Order: sequence, then structure tokens, then C-alpha cells
Amino acid sequence: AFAHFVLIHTICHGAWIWHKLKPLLEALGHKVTALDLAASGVDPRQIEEIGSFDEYSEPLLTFLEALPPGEKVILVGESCGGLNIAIAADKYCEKIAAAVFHNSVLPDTEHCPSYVVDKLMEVFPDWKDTTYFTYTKDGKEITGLKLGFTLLRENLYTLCGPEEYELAKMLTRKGSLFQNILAKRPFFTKEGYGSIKKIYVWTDQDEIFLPEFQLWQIENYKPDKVYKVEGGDHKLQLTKTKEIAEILQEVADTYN
Repeated sequence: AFAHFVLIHTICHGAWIWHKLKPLLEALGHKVTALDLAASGVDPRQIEEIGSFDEYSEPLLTFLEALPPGEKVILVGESCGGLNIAIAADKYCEKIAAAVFHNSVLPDTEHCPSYVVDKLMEVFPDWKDTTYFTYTKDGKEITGLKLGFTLLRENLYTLCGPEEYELAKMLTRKGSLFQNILAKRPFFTKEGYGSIKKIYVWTDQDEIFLPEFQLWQIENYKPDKVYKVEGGDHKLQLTKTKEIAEILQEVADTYN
């Protein structure tokens, strides 16, 4: 079977992170959309214009609004992209065949939306040469960050080639987790986000989303299906591109 995959990058990143996986999925016959979220990739906004994870998610919500009735997609979110998935699913649950989490945060419906982010910061508190700044939007102080190049090299792109690490140095931009905004956001709903099928994909060799964190998430909110990829790094769409495409084909043949 063929599906329409919507690929959702993480904070400080853009559609470009999917530059290897998108053509591979298309060679299997799928339709693929790889979005730039707000103030990401070549989107023309700057992060200081964005006031929350929901506003950050606008291009995904606008895309889903534009799907004609009856068309469903499979969302694929990497790292922090899981939060964008939950926000989208509380607005467009009927257009989502399933959601795939790719070394990603897995929000739930019983705890506040910041819950798994707070836990991530406990498990991985030292972001190395990452820098931080503060800005104000809609009366709230938001912490912005710029991922540090050592952190990129050692922890996110550990086993990626130098030409891929180079793309990350060139193209990563200031962003935000909006942690304090999430912490005051209404909970993700059970009828919306809660109802979608969730597939959890991960590697135990991830040097930032460490096994203690990913196994904690799986126990906290049971996925419908779990796939463990052997080897690679946090950026499995670069280091295990073919394996990720194989998994996504199976998801396409399972959920519609």
C-alpha cells in the first residue's frame, strides 16, 4: 500500500533533515510532505515572533486544514516533533491514519503537556556548548536556544557523515522548547490525540534521548507498536534511512 507521509522536524531544524528519507519513500511509491515549521528552515519568521508550541506548529495545522475530506496522512515526528503531533491531533484527528515517533518525545493525556520534556531535562541536563537567550512574547518570558556545534557533533549527529554534520552547522537556527508555555497549556485530549494510533521508533544508541528516557516514555504511555532500530544515532533518518523507510512501509500496510 501507498500512503501520504507528513515529515515533521525537530526544534532548531527544518525539512532539510529529511533530505535522504523523502526520496527513498517516494521510490516506494508514497506521497511525501516535508514541512518547515514556524521560524524553521527557510520559513521567513524569526523565533522571537513565536509565542508557544501551538504557534510554532502553524504550518502543520495549515497543511492539515488544506487536505480535502477523506484524505488521511501518517505523521512522522523526530525528537521534539512529537509535541507538534499531539497539537495537530487535537485539531485534525479524523485526517490522521497514524502517528510515528522517531526518537521522539511521546506526550500523554494524563499529565501536563510539559511532562516528558521536564523528564528529558532530568535525564539529559547538560547541553554542552548550547547557548541560551530570553525574549518576551504575549507577556511571557520565553527561553530561546541555539544548539551548540559540539553537542551537534557528539550527541545528535554522532555517526553521521561530515557532509551531514556540515548541513546541521549551516542550517540549524535559534529556536525554543517553550517549556514554560507548555507547562500551562491545556492537557492533550483523550478523544483527539488519545485516539490516534501511535508507533514508537527508537535506537538504544541515541546519545541524547538516552535509553533511560525512551524506555521511561514507553512505560509511561503504551504505544500501539514499538520498533527498535539496531545501531545508528539520534538522526536515524540519516544513519539508518533504509531501515526507517522499511518500517514506514509496514506502518502504511497496517494503518489507514
